[PDB]
Amino acid sequence: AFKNDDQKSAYALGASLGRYMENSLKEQEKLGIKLDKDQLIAGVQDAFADKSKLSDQEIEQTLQAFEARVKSSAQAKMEKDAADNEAKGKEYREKFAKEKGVKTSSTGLVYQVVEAGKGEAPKDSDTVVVNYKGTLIDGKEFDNSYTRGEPLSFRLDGVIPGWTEGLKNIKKGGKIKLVIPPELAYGKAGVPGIPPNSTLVFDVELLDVK
Amino acid sequence: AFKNDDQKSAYALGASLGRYMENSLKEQEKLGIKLDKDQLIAGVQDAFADKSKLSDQEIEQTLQAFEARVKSSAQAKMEKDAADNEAKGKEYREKFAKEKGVKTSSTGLVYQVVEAGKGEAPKDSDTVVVNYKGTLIDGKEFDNSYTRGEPLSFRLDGVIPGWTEGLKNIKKGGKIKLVIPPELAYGKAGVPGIPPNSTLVFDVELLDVK
Repeated sequence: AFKNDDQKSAYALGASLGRYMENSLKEQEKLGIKLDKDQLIAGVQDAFADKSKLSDQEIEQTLQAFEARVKSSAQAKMEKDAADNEAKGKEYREKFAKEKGVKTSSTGLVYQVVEAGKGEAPKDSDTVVVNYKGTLIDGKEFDNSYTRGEPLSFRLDGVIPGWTEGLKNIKKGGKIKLVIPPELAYGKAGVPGIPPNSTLVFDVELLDVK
Repeated sequence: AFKNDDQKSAYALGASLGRYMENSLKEQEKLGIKLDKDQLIAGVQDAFADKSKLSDQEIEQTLQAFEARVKSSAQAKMEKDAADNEAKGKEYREKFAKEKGVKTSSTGLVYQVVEAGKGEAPKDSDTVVVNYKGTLIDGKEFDNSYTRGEPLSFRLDGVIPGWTEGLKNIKKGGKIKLVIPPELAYGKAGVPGIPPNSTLVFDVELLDVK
């Protein structure tokens, strides 16, 4: 496959560039931007052979415009998503909060104790051990301890406020459903996997409190 | 022949990336590392098509090993340049030192008084004001006060030893050429613009001693 390092390392370096481009295409697709892949590859090949069809100024200006197009799109989408998610989330929480056995805390956390459990009331400095599933209001799973094959262990004050607050509502052996406003979660910015202003739905099983 | 932005921007993006890659190989080349360009393009193509002959894990392992090769090669080049420059400089100094009017000091500084000047001899805690031009033995100018439109002012013992010692051989109004061994200058490490073990040539005019 590879005779020596000048080959293998080259190939690796190249594959890394190829991977980078694919990743870039993926973020662009989120914005409806679908670049011409053949042209993307040809520019790489041409440049690499010192035969670019575009002058240095043209490249620079073209990229400048492109990067502005991308950022402009990205911002409008963030703006729209944020507004839409805040609204849909409020509606969702409002409806759920009315259901049998569901409660709303003074902070806006909405929760449903499924099993109370038994033992000490969890406190901020405790280590809790849990199984859990996290999904968005449309059902999209973004996190899931089961898939890693072990429960998550963490300091109660080391997670999002909705968790820090919610788990205090049960004890060891308990189970609770938490419907958390973005204000007690990842807010407007969100994080990878979690869009701006997302209400999060967690199904949690509290296995240990130590 | 670009018909639209999705074609043109993709090409520019690829070209920018290919140029980045080409420039990287150029730097590697300066260290004796000449990767196989055909394999580099095959890696780009294969990865872009999700058919890389190296898994992500293998790519990373290969690249980490490559980074260490690169740094090892960088250090090798330094050592070689350090040795070569020490030899060339010693040769330059020895020849110059035999010429009429040139002296060698106890420390190995080589110097040529052009004009004695008149007044007090510069002492360690004094401030000196000088015009000078600094060249490597091959003639490459690395510093030239005249171009700054003003002389340089400094405490005599706050600079490289070659200057500290050298300027004591003339007086205000004098001029001296200093041929300074690396040991009395920036030594094996050098500094930006001055390679390892560079003998330095300074044409100096001593304007004031205060």
